[PDB]
Parts: sequence; C-alpha cells; structure tokens
Amino acid sequence: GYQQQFNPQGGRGNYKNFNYNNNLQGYQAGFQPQSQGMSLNDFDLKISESTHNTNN
Amino acid sequence: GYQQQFNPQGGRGNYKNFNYNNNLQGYQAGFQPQSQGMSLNDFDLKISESTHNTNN
Amino acid sequence: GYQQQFNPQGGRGNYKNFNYNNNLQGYQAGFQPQSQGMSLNDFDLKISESTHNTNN
Amino acid sequence: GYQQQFNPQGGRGNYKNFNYNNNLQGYQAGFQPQSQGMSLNDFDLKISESTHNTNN
Amino acid sequence: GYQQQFNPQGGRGNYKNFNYNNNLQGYQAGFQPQSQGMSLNDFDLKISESTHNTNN
Repeated sequence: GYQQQFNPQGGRGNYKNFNYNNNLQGYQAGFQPQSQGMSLNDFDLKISESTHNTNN
Repeated sequence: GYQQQFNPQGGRGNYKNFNYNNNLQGYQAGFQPQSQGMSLNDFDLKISESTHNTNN
Repeated sequence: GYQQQFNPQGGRGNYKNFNYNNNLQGYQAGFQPQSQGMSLNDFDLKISESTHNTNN
Repeated sequence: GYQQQFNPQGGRGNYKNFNYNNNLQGYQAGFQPQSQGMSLNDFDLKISESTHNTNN
Repeated sequence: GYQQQFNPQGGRGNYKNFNYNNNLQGYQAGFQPQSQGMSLNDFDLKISESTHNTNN
C-alpha cells in the first residue's frame, strides 16, 4: 500500500512538524498546514527564514 | 506500491515540515502547505529566505 | 512501483519542506505547496531569496 | 519502475522544498508548487532571487 | 525504467526546489511549478534574478 511511517534508524537529531492528512471521500477546503506566510480563507550549516506579516 | 517513508539511516541533522496529503476520491481546494508567501482563497552553507507580506 | 522514500545514508544537514501529495482519483484545485510568492485562488555557499508581497 | 527517492550518500548540506505530486487518474488544475511569482487561478557561490509582487 | 533519484555522492552544497510530477492517466491543466513570473490561469560565481510583478 502506502508507506509513510516515521522510522529513523539510529542517529540523532530534531524532528518536528510532521503532518499526516488523510481525506477519505471528504471535503477539505482552505488548508495551509505548516504555513508561515499570510493565509486568507473566505468561505556551519544554517537555514534562516524571516517573515513579516502585516494585516491592515 | 508507494514508498514515502521517513527512514534516515545513521547521521544527524534537523528534520521539520514533512507533510503527507492523501486524497482518497475526495475534494481538496485551496491548499498551500508549507506556504511562506501570501495565499488568498475565496470560496559555510547558508540558505536565507526573507518574506514581507502586507495586506491592505 | 514508485520509490519516493526519505533515506539519507550517513552525513549531516538540514532537511525541511518535504511535501507528498497523493491524489487518488480525486479533485484537487488551487494548490501552491511551498509557495513564497502571491497565490490568488477564486472558486562560502549562499542562496538568498527575498520576496515582497503587497496586496491592495 | 520509477526511482525518485531522496538518497544522499555522505556529504553535508541544506535540503528544502522537495515536492512529490502523484496524480492517479485524477483532476489537478491550478498548481504552482514552489511558486515565487504571482499566481492567479480563476475557477564564493551566490544565488540571489528578489521578487516584488504588487496586486492592485 | 526511469532513474530520477536524488543521489548526491560526497561533496556539499544547497539543494532546494526539487519537484516530481507523476501524471498517471490524469488531467493536469494550469501548472507553473517553480514559477517566478506572472501566471494567469482562467478555467566569484553569482546568479542574480530580479522580478517585478504588477497586477492592476
């Protein structure tokens, strides 16, 4: 079938923001998982992210 | 079938923002997973990302 | 079948924004995964990205 | 079949924005994955990207 | 079959915006992956890219 398991073998680290969305014959609208920007719904190794959200 | 498992073997690091979307004969509209920009839905190794979102 | 697994072997680093979209005979409209620009849906190694989004 | 696995062997770095889209006999319309520009859907090694999006 | 795997061997760097689109007997319309311009869908080594998108 579908292998989506969380199976780290050995090693070490930081694990966060794992999201599993199972839609079984359903209705899903307006989804922004792990969103960092602005979402409007009307019905030496360095990674650096900086986001400024201003809603007026 | 489909192999999408999380299987790091040895090593070390930072693991974040893993998103699994399974749509089984369903209706999905307006999806911006891991979005950093602006989403409007009307129904030495360095990576640097800077985003300014102004909604007036 | 389809091999899309996450299998780092040894080594080290930063791993983020991995998105798996499985559409099984479904309806998907208006998808901007890992979007950094502006999405409107009406129903020494250095990588630097700077985005300004102004919605009036 | 199809080999699309994530298999770094040794080494080090930054890995982000990996997107796997599997469309199984489905309907997908209006897709802008990893988009940085403007998407309107009506139903010393240096890489530098600067994008200004103004929606009036 | 088709070899499209991500297999860096040794070395180091920055890896981002890898997109795998598998269309299995499906309908895909209006796709602008990794788009930086303007997409309208109606249903010393230096690389520098600057894009201004004005929608009136």
